[PDB]
Amino acid sequence: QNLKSTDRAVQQMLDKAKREGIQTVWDRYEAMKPQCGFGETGLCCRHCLQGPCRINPFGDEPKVGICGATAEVIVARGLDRSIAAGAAGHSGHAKHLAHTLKKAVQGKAASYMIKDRTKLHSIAKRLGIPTEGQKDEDIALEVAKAALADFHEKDTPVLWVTTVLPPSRVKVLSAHGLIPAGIDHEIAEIMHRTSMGCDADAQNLLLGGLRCSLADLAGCYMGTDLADILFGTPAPVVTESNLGVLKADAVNVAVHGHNPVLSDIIVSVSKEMENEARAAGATGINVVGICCTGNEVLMRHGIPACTHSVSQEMAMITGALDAMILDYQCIQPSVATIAECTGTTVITTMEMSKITGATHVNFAEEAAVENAKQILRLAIDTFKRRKGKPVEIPNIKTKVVAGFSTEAIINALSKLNANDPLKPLIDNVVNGNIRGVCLFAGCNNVKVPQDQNFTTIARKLLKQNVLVVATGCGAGALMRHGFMDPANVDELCGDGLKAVLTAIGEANGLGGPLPPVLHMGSCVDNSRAVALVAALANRLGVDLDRLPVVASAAEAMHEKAVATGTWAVTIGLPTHIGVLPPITGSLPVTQILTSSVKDITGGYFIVELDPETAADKLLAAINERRAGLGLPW
Amino acid sequence: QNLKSTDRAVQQMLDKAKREGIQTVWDRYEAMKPQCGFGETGLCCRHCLQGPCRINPFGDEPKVGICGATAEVIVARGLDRSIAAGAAGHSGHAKHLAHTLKKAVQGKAASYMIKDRTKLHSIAKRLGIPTEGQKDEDIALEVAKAALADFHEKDTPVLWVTTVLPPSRVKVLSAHGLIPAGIDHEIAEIMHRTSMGCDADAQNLLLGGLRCSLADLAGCYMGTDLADILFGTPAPVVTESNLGVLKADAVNVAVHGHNPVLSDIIVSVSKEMENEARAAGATGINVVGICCTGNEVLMRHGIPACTHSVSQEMAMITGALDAMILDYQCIQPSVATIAECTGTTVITTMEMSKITGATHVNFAEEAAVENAKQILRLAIDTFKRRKGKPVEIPNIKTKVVAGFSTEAIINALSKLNANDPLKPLIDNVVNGNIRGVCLFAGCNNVKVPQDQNFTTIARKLLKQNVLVVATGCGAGALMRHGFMDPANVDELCGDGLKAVLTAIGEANGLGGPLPPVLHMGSCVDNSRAVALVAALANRLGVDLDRLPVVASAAEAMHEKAVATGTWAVTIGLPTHIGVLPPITGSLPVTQILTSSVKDITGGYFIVELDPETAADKLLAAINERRAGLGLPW
Ligand code: SF4
Ligand code: SF4
Ligand code: FES
Ligand code: FES
Ligand SMILES: [Fe+2]
Ligand SMILES: [Fe+2]
Repeated sequence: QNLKSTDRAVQQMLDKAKREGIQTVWDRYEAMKPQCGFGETGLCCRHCLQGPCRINPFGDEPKVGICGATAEVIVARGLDRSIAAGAAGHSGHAKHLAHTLKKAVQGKAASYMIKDRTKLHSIAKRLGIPTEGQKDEDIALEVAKAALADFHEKDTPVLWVTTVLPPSRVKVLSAHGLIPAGIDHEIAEIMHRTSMGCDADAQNLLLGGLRCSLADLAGCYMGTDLADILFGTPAPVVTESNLGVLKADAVNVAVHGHNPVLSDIIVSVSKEMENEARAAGATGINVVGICCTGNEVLMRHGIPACTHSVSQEMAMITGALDAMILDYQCIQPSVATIAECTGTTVITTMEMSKITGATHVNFAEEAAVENAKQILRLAIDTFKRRKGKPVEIPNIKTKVVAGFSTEAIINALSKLNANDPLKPLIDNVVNGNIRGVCLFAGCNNVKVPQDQNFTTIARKLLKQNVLVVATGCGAGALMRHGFMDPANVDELCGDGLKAVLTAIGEANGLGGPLPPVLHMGSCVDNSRAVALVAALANRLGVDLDRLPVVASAAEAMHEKAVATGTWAVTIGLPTHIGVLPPITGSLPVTQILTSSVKDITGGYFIVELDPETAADKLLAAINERRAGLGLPW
Repeated sequence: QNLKSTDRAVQQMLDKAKREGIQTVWDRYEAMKPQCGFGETGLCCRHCLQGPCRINPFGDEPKVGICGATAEVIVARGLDRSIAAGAAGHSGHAKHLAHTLKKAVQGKAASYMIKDRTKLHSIAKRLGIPTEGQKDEDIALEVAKAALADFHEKDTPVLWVTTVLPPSRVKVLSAHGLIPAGIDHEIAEIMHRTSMGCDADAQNLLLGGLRCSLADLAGCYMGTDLADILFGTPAPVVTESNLGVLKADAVNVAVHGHNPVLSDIIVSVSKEMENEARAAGATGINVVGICCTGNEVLMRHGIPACTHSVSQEMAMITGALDAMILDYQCIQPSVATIAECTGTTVITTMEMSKITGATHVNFAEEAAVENAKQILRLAIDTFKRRKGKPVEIPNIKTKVVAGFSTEAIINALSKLNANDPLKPLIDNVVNGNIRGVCLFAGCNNVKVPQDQNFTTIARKLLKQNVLVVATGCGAGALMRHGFMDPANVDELCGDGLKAVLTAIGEANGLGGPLPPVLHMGSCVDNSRAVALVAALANRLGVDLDRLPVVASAAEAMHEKAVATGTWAVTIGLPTHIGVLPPITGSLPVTQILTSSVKDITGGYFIVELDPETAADKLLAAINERRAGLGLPW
């Protein structure tokens, strides 16, 4: 099973699924092999009904599409559509939160309120919205209308791009025509230009993709901004992760998906229903996280993380998961059929994301508490049914310190230098105690033994004194293998990095270091890492493509991950991807994305499936950036 | 060659291309066979990097996607994305025209003006915009801002849906949640819901597709509305079609693509440059049309149509095509490589639609006349080079009567009944002289011998007294085979239909009938057919799904055609498609689209590749509608 996942609790559930004859994601993978090489390489097109068109990577015909589309065009068009799909997901989440905030401050949704008024005012100031003498509710209404305006064309560009990146970066992007005009505008323009008989020049197509990737960035940054207003900005928290956070004696309820608009309410209401759950013979309601909605309540409330991404079915295989409460994105639709075998009540809550065989509870912000109780009573009913059934919860969990929003990181640093908080970080970059910064991001992927790339690469970088930050299911991978436990600093970290982590931790009254890896939140919270990196750029007076900062989507899967890797390149970062995107069928596209884009944005992709080699390549990238700054390396 | 195209001028150019070794669309098709059956059936998914996933139509594994997506989900998600792509194209065209109108009335683009102020005021009234005491420029500014607002969410739904369909139809659609909230909003929501781990219920997915198809309808109707304001509403015109409209002695310039914003200006400026073209030894500039931008200048100015869709390369093979002026959509990118062999200057003009190897002239509405001269001087230079080269223009053309906008049709009818113009049409439906109405729409497709389905089905329907209207490359197919020539009424038409066509024609002072088929314009001008059909619904007090009206996308290709077929179903029409869409891999999806959707919208798809069988099925559909109205059939 270790060839499937390096997570020992997942291995145990894989053995249980095997002997119970429950098909898993890995079984469905094996049944798909060998996979189609045309699609793997990107040399397939179904953009009109003359297709499917495919092109032989090598050999004889077919060499070209029926309409005359070249391999270069076909590959670029497919990639563009994946970027637009990802942008649509992140920005649909953000749009949902914009409407929730508008409703909250119009008196239409009383379960929701402004919890972070400091963040509200700072966002308003960044956007140019006056706050002087204005009521919070009116400021928030203006912030929500600005969020919504950024979806369409108007007399300004997308402000959740142009107000979050340094002016020098905006200038470079504007010169190349890369600043988005409107989030949904760009998504639709991608779909138009990539339809049959439209754009057919690889460079032109790919510049459109870079622009649409900044619409994805805008959606991420908007989603984080609005979620912090509504639910509070994360601060350091301590909790646990992996399947052993489930409890046989409790009603186990997993929140799974992306949008905390629901999950945050579930957390509160589950507290109120403790007695209504004890009367059923439970000890309480034990809310646990899966995927990014789990990260959201982990960062804000310390809710323990059950599992992530590719291994989500394994939470059900324990037999102890009484409900799985779903919104949208990254939910394997298999959970609906597995639920029959495992006794789990699967519940969907969003109109545009249903699964045949699941129970649907329409959620409306106006009824949030009402809906939460309806959902949690179905969970309690399910716990009652498994009275006296054995369960198999692996007794495996890690300790997790998290909650490192950019504000939290700056506050932590400010204990060392109160009026120039970024300076102690920069000081230790210059003196070599911190070699550079690596963000791990994105998914797991069934093609890669689960977590293997994240942990192999992180170990090499930590030993070389790289400051490692993580989000999404990259944060999930590292947390489940001990990388968010300060007890593991001595083992994992180079002496320079250990010295900094200990200095900061002890100055925040800890008697111990910060954890080896800093958890910066959900996938939309990749925007927090952008906030930190742009704040360092502004303090140093240099653009992001001169900083010793890199990113790794080490086991990417979702179209969202492709969009996010692309905006990391577009804002100036060397960006590793550890699974093959469908680009190898065109050398000219590959050369643009891994080489000549450097001349446009300063970032570039590093496509590398071997994780030891990837770690070497990321270190070289960091160290080239150090050299360009005149720093030893 | 008759197995490739039924167009004899295309057959002649196919022989020339063969002996010159110029590869064509049909050669590239043959080189693609056998095509992938997974993609043909819709049983392939590449929506994340765990894929490609495919499902065997029959047999053993694979049976399901890696994430657990069923055949039903995979097929519905692929279809939804095609609908969103089509909507993006039609509505991107409309958006372009909204910005052009705004610029024109702000004094930013003096080559453009309000040419149809009656249409402007009628549109304003339909939208609820006051006109009483307001300047035209201010009315138009309000109309353009309303067009742009319909792309995003706001306090009203998409008005280019809710103000163009009868209230009873809107009510049915609203009850099912099918009215779009915003055009780009719906496109983006499609892309989100169809991404990995989101919507996974075939009915839910397909209802989203129906809603997005009405966003495509809104884009079409907006594009027609704005283009009529700017360039004039079509009235009856007489011209010619097919390759023989090219002239060896002239500078032949083809306008190709979709948006008339450019082409309309080319037509005017080419008139001004006649002398500058005679000085080069031409007789003049001979502007000809390809695809829908050709239809646009055909409908408004009588510009002759050179060719359409699948046969576009053949215009270049004559050797006499000095320039091909491109905007976007439905342009085979092969034209750029063929141009080297044929001496043709291929010019692109829109930033989001370039072709490697073409010459790019950035077009800006503010410089329109300037750009037009630059482009037309490159054309003249190319004519000079082919001095003394032989050309092979097939001496094959048809006569074409066209320009039947809905206003033109109503005015024609009003000669028989001035104050109740729709009544003579309804009278002849009731008495059987007109059996019903069929709209032919959409493309040609290399899978189908060119034009064969359109002409086979049209002949059967005309002999049965069906009133046939056509747009796009369906209009192109029929015009090139004589169906727009009144001289062919006796041969083609049933006695009842001939009697009506003659009665109307003679009352419009013609001494002859209307043509056998009424050309209603470009693809966006399918909206004109909706205007006519909704006007008949309102006069009769019944919804569209009780009228004896059907549609046929007899040789569909483009994602736009899929979107348009879907909104034809959604507004209540039996809708034939004559090529296989990628749905046969899921029986449940097929049954929804061809059967149970009747219970939702009253329309339905008729998937039928044999054209004689298709004509029978369309007649049965018409005659079932007649019976439901109590009419003989
Ligand atoms: S757009 Fe061109 S390459 Fe793609 S399926 Fe259609 S003919 Fe083939
Ligand atoms: S979304 Fe599911 S079916 Fe599609 S490629 Fe990814 S794993 Fe396969
Ligand atoms: S030929 Fe396999 S992805 Fe299309
Ligand atoms: S397996 Fe051929 S279209 Fe994907
Ligand atoms: Fe996520
Ligand atoms: Fe068209």
